[PDB]
Amino acid sequence: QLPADTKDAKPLLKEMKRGKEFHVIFDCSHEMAAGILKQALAMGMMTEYYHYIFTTLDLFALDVEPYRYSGVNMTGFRILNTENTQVSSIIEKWSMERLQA
Amino acid sequence: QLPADTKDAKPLLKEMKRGKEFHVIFDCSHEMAAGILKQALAMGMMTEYYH
Ligand SMILES: *[C@@H]1O[C@H](CO)[C@@H](O)[C@H](O)[C@H]1NC(C)=O
Repeated sequence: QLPADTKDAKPLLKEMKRGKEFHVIFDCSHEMAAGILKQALAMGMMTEYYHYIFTTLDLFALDVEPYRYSGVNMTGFRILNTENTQVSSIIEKWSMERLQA
Repeated sequence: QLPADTKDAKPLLKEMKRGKEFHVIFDCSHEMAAGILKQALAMGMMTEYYH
């Protein structure tokens, strides 16, 4: 269980490092998933060894640019059918309609 | 050698990962030192294995 006081998984992540649990399922929200990923990066928990799965259905929203070259074989799940052209067009319509982000 | 005309050592670090070189002795000004360390962190080449 991630600490409920704040999204600072420093002790829990260090415990995983001590336990050497490589394959690590998650069950989070993409907002908290981003923080967990960033804190994992600061511990070197994001290399060619670890292998995650995010139950979050918003994995594609993650800014994976700082992690794309890391070599982690991350996984996830996407239900938003963004591959379709109509869905994609509605996506840009949403992006332009959202004046404040 | 860190490529000249730029500071993006990305291919060098990737080759190091292919080369499995776990020990490194950099030699550069502190600005280039910070740059190369950040780029190494990008590839995740910065864990307790390396030195
Ligand atoms: C790539 O993913 C496989 C599982 O499909 C995993 O066993 C392997 O360690 C991964 N390679 C990495 C993370 O470099």
